[PDB]
Amino acid sequence: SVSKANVPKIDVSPLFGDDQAAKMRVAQQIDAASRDTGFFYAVNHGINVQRLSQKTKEFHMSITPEEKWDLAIRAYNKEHQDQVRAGYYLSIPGKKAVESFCYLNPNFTPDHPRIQAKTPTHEVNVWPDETKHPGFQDFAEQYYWDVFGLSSALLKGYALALGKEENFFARHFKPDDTLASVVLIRYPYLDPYPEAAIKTAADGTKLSFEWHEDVSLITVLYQSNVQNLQVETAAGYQDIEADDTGYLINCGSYMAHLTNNYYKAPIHRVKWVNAERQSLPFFVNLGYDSVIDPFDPREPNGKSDREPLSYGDYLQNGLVSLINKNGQT
Ligand SMILES: C=C(S)[C@H](NC(=O)CCC[C@H](N)C(=O)O)C(=O)O[C@@H](C(=O)O)[C@H](C)CO
Ligand SMILES: [Fe+2]
Repeated sequence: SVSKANVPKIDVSPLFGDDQAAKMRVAQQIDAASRDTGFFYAVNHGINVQRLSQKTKEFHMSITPEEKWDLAIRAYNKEHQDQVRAGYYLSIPGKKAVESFCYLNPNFTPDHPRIQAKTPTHEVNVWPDETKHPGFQDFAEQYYWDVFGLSSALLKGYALALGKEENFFARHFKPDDTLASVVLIRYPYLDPYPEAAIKTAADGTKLSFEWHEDVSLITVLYQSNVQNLQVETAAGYQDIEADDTGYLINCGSYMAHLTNNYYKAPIHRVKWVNAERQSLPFFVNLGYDSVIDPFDPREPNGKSDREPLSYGDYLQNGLVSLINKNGQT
């Protein structure tokens, strides 16, 4: 038997309030989760998640081939040399099932200082035609700030969990410079389902996406109700159960690094399932020059010998490595 992962449901609503003790009781749950399998579900979170899977379907269903080339990232369209991160990631019928749309900080405009300096990892979002996709851009931009809001709360929790003041992470997570991204991913139902789009793990499990750690501080994910994720433990992979009312939370490799691996970046993978579904991650990245001084919660003096890492450099290296390891998405 494949076993099932312990993924506690955590009411995060106090992290939005001023009851300091209640916040500590949340911090404690985040602590325990982070030291166990690495994942928890954030519940009672305040986001209208019914209004987000709805909009995402429509978009992926009604967007045409013409429009997808017009929006395509550099990997699909050589005319779009500036689109490395933001835009459309096409499927390849017969070969690749998955398709997606990535967007960045909406404050990234032509006269944003980092765009004018052409700093790596910063791009101006591309959007579909407003008449073919009415209200889509307004929706997506508002969603970014809703999820931004939630993540800030979560960070206050991770800060207190590690014995820090509640702004230790959050002070670096700002609307004006955050490198955070949203990805709207469609996993289609297909019949017949293409063999090239299915990978076989060392243990025989059929996968849509291979094992990895996330390139992030934390990952804040909504998914529709189809079980697919697995987390690696010493006893092997365990199933993460679906919950399409909550957010699935985990640490990325920036956290592992900062905490001297006290809070690991859990290794996980995506099982193949032939079912129509949505996966909407928000990757919680800091600013290009944000630096957190590493530390070691296991040591009485808290000291770590690890070098401080600037976030933009970590992010560039990480995104290139993911593609070289798990493929162009
Ligand atoms: C390694 C991960 S978490 C994948 N992420 C990327 O490929 C990075 C996207 C970065 C974005 N283009 C940007 O520029 O920020 C990803 O989102 O896939 C999710 C999924 O397959 O549902 C995931 C694998 C579930 O674990
Ligand atoms: Fe991941």
